[PDB]
Amino acid sequence: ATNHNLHITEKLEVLAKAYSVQGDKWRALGYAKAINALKSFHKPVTSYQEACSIPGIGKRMAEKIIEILESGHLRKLDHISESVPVLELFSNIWGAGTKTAQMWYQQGFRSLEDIRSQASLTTQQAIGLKHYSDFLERMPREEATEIEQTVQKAAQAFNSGLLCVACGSYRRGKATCGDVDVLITHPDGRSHRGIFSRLLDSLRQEGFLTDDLVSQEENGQQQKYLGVCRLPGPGRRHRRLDIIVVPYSEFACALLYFTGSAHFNRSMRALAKTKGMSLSEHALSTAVVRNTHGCKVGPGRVLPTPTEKDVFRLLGLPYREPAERDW
DNA sequence: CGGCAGCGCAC
DNA sequence: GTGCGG
DNA sequence: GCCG
Ligand SMILES: C[As](C)(=O)[O-]
Ligand SMILES: [Cl-]
Ligand code: NA
Ligand code: NA
Ligand code: NA
Repeated sequence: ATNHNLHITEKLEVLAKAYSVQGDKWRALGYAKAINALKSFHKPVTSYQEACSIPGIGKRMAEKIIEILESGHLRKLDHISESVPVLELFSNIWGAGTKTAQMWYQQGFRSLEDIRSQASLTTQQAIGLKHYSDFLERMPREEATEIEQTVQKAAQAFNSGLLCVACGSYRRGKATCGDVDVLITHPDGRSHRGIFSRLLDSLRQEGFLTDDLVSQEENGQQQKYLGVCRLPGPGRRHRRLDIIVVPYSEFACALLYFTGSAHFNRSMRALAKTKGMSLSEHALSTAVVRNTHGCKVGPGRVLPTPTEKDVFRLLGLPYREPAERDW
């Protein structure tokens, strides 16, 4: 759906990113929601009244929208800190957010070279830095597919009945992907256990995993690995690879969560809430039990969901294909 | 105004 | 406990 | 930033 408000959304995106790299996460979020509404409007917004009719756009946002529409410029951009470009440069490093970016800037650092030379780095950030270029580029989905295949092959060597699926933008059908999330489980509900570790050993021993960002993360019965891989062959770049092993009873919700997008997941939690339910990568549950003070005193009951559609059904929603989950 | 999810990790 | 990314 |  062509954007009939590009000259607007463009300027709005610049201001958004600026708030984002400076810590104003919520304000940046608000902008993002309005920016999406605009991109997909059935016509170029021509009035402040029209703008306000679109959910996600309030008085403040309409003000700016109409200013750009009529004047062609956004005065606020003219007051955006000189630091923004550098804060964005530094935050492009995996492991460094706004606080770290700000710290570096205040220490006089300006280039990725200053960072490499005089900045204190965490293990993750150091890895993020030497793979700056590689990590900044989105890979063709074909490469994501080879990466998924590499993991699945090494995994089925331990148990042929294991189920492996690449999620993220890749599962949403995007031509290119920023990383790869391989979700693994087993239909028998139990044989996924004792797979995670030896799967990582195997992949390391075959030279596929080049660096670890988080070797192991335990979230309930989910085991997650955040790392870096590089397919065999010359000319291959290093890529962000995540591996998640979950028990079959949480497969659908894990699938839903890791497929995203982040905006989709957020809209689904909001909906679940209105129905008195909660949604996580673990399950769809009835809302938690809380005392008079309004505080969790007892967990909700998990509502079984064998497949993704079971999740939509219980939320009273029509199923949406992965391809239609950008928002 | 408070909520916009909750999480586990490195540090 | 904070920063960060999923 | 927006929403209720
Ligand atoms: C427009 As209102 C009720 O969010 O202040
Ligand atoms: Cl499913
Ligand atoms: Na970053
Ligand atoms: Na506020
Ligand atoms: Na977060």
